[PDB]
Amino acid sequence: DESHVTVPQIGGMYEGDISRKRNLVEYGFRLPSACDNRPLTWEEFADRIGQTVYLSATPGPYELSQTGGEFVEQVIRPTGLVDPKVVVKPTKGQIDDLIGEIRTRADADQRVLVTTLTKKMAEDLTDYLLEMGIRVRYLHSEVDTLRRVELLRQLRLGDYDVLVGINLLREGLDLPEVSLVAILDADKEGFLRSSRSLIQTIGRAARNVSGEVHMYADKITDSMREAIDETERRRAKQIAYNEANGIDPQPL
DNA sequence: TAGTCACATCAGTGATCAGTGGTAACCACTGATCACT
Repeated sequence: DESHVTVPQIGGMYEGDISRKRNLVEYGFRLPSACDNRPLTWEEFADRIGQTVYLSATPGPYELSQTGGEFVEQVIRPTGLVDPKVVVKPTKGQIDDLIGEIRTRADADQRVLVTTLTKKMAEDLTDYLLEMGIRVRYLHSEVDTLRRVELLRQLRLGDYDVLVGINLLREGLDLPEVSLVAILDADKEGFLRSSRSLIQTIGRAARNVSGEVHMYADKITDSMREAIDETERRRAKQIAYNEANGIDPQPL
């Protein structure tokens, strides 16, 4: 499940653990048996697995290469969930528009998630945007469990309206009342900011009854536009399916 | 540098009971002085 971030997680975790295991065994901390005591490498994983089934919100490049591109699509939600609308704007000239949109939308008392690249201008935005009169919360690189479980509690208590985070946002931060999400200058190359994070934020906005993404780029890359195109076509398919399945949801 | 990434094991740390450390008659005596005839 969530293979798009599970298989890359397996690879990266194996790489990091084998690096630290070399740093241990070579520098006298553990035996090479501890190096053998490791998460499964992908070669031996393939050598050991049988009928392998993958499942994720997005088609992983490794899975697509392994399967040749032929997959099965079931991302359509009979429950009535659609992908978010997309607005693309330049990086500059956006703060006034954001303030106007949050003033117009705050009557619903929802939450808006924003992202940046590194810490300095991110925190500059945070203290400025708490200065001009909006309650804001931020995420850092060393977020512990309590400091955002309390964030979840106080957002279900409706104590603020906006969250900002760079990397501490893809792990279990589900919220039933997040409508608009802003992506700021993520077009630049990064080992931790390629297309999967943008599609993950798109899906996070999608899980709402009415999502929205505001995407700011100095330059346009093929990955983001292909992701937007596939998201839009999937949303069109979901809307077409839901137009026939007009029955209201009946949870059971 | 990303959320977890395997696996218990030492240190001297309060409060308090628990269970090692600290516990005048009798009138029996005999003598002195003495009340008595």
